[PDB]
Amino acid sequence: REKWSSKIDFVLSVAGGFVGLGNVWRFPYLCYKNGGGAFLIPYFIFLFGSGLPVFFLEIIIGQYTSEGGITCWEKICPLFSGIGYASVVIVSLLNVYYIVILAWATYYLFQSFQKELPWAHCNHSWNTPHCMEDTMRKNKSVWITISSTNFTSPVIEFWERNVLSLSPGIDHPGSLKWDLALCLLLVWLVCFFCIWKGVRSTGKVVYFTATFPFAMLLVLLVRGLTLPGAGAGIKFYLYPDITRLEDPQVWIDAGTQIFFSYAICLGAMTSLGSYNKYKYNSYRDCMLLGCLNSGTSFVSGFAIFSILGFMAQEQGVDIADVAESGPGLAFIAYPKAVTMMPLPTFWSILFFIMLLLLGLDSQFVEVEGQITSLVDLYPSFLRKGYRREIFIAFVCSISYLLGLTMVTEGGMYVFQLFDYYAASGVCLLWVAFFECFVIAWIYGGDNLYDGIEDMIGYRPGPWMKYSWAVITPVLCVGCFIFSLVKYVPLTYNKTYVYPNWAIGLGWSLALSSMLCVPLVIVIRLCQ
Ligand SMILES: CC(C)CCC[C@@H](C)[C@H]1CC[C@H]2[C@@H]3CC=C4C[C@@H](OC(=O)CCC(=O)O)CC[C@]4(C)[C@H]3CC[C@]12C
Ligand SMILES: CC(C)CCC[C@@H](C)[C@H]1CC[C@H]2[C@@H]3CC=C4C[C@@H](OC(=O)CCC(=O)O)CC[C@]4(C)[C@H]3CC[C@]12C
Ligand SMILES: CC(C)CCC[C@@H](C)[C@H]1CC[C@H]2[C@@H]3CC=C4C[C@@H](OC(=O)CCC(=O)O)CC[C@]4(C)[C@H]3CC[C@]12C
Ligand SMILES: *[C@@H]1O[C@H](CO)[C@@H](O)[C@H](O)[C@H]1NC(C)=O
Ligand SMILES: *[C@@H]1O[C@H](CO)[C@@H](O)[C@H](O)[C@H]1NC(C)=O
Ligand SMILES: *[C@@H]1O[C@H](CO)[C@@H](O)[C@H](O)[C@H]1NC(C)=O
Ligand SMILES: N=C(N)NCCS(=O)(=O)O
Ligand SMILES: [Cl-]
Ligand code: NA
Ligand code: NA
Repeated sequence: REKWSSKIDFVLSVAGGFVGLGNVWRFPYLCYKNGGGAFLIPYFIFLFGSGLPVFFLEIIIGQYTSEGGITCWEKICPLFSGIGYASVVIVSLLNVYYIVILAWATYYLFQSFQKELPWAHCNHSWNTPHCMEDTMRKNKSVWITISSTNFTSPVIEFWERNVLSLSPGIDHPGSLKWDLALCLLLVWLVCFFCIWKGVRSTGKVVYFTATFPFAMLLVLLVRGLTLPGAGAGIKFYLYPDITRLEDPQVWIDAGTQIFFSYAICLGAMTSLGSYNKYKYNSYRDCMLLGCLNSGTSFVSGFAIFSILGFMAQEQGVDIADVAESGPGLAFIAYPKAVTMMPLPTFWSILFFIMLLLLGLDSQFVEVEGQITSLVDLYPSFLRKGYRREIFIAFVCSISYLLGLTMVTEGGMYVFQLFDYYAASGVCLLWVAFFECFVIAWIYGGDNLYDGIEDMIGYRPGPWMKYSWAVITPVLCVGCFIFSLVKYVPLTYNKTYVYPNWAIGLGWSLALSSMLCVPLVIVIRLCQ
């Protein structure tokens, strides 16, 4: 019922909504898991094919219908309202597992206040006799003679035991960790208190909050590019291997990284664009913001892969045999980088503060989008007041209780299963394909273009029309069929095999989001 007070608020909110952990943490290890470069080819293809057109489509639908995640599809096609519900389920699961990264970040922040960084060396109560210094790991006298593969690094050991304490498998949950639960509770309390008061933006602090992360990223890039072995990392990151293009995995994990980074199919963008003025030019902004996001991801990829190549040269092993083919890549690369900056504790605190800022503002945007998408369903009941406040309290408490399962001794396997099935992969393809299909073949590209021209002042080019019509559905169907034809089970890191019931649980997680689309159709057609 309210609009933006000024047009800078919309730009700042959208800039803080889709820039964060998906550009600095998830993109690097997805690039690292595959060859690199062979991941970039489908990335840019998917970018210019679907990433920008669907984002602009969501913004235009929000601006043209003046509604949220679910109700927007009611003014387009009532039969396909299940896309909103699927988006809400996806964003709920994402909210559940996405704050554990912030919990690890605040655990590192609290551990950073010591005079000496704990992960710099290994002289501790949780170190194997196999540990050796990263500087001393590559030595022709003591390491290359024997036990080359048995050795491990202090950073990896810290991440595996002190923070994670890995159990032998998912079948052995172990005991609960109380400090991580406390950190999770603290982050959830901060998130709840920032919505109690409805604090949004500032007067003379936004130009600090939105510019400090970029300055920190610039310092990180300058540090990384000046380290030995950065050229090998850049070559690994850029030059593609044509053989890997025949594996469905790279094609399916390159087209979903973009859908994750641009916050597509979550219901957040169709609500962010709702408060805009009717006669406002959003094309230029959608283009500039997409350019900013993709450039940030590409530059951060340079920054992380430089130090990755440096570490691989330092340990004297293969590029693919360092760090982790999983969610722990950032928490191994970045701390190793800040270990060598002057005054390491200060830069460590600054880096974890900016990481928390990037994660939190996104968390705020996604929680706000979920709450809006919910309250447009029931305005009278979820009227502003105490009811809406206890609603947020209940949602936060339930999400904390569910996320407790990832802080046990076997929570890492649950976390990897969630990352791979919950709010990524095939469900994103499902919802994106249905969105593009319903908007291009049921509603009409020309019919939309008339609305844009009425709202923007001129007729746009036919690029997005032909994108929505053919380019995105073809890719979405091809990737899905190609993955089904050649099936490969998920493996955590590289040497681990999941039990069959765990894979069944993951497929149930994905199908919980998928089946919203056909069940709503059969329910509506029943009566
Ligand atoms: C799957 C979980 C872990 C995450 C997502 C939960 C919510 C997005 C879902 C769960 C149950 C759903 C509710 C199940 C039943 C109904 C009744 C339904 O009412 C009717 O069928 C009557 C007509 C109408 O009220 O529109 C309205 C939607 C609603 C509130 C649903 C709204 C969306 C809810 C809360
Ligand atoms: C992924 C899970 C573990 C965390 C997030 C779950 C929530 C997004 C879901 C779980 C159950 C849902 C609730 C289930 C039932 C209802 C009743 C219904 O509200 C009413 O219509 C109230 C009765 C009326 O006055 O009509 C729809 C909203 C609500 C509160 C739902 C809101 C969304 C909730 C809290
Ligand atoms: C871990 C998983 C397997 C738990 C179970 C998940 C499903 C059983 C839930 C999750 C979301 C639910 C859906 C959320 C929203 C709706 C819309 C609701 O339709 C309406 O509110 C309007 C219908 C009409 O107006 O005709 C019908 C129930 C349905 C499909 C729900 C059916 C049950 C679903 C698929
Ligand atoms: C660190 O290593 C020394 C050996 O020089 C050992 O005596 C000491 O107990 C270690 N510190 C621990 C295990 O906390
Ligand atoms: C390699 O090991 C030998 C003996 O253990 C030691 O003298 C030498 O200093 C080590 N190399 C480096 C670079 O420290
Ligand atoms: C080291 O790893 C190898 C296999 O990679 C294993 O056979 C061996 O037992 C391990 N330990 C030692 C001391 O070699
Ligand atoms: N939208 C999702 N799924 N995650 C946030 C995107 S980012 O801010 O981490 O780039
Ligand atoms: Cl990205
Ligand atoms: Na952000
Ligand atoms: Na992003």
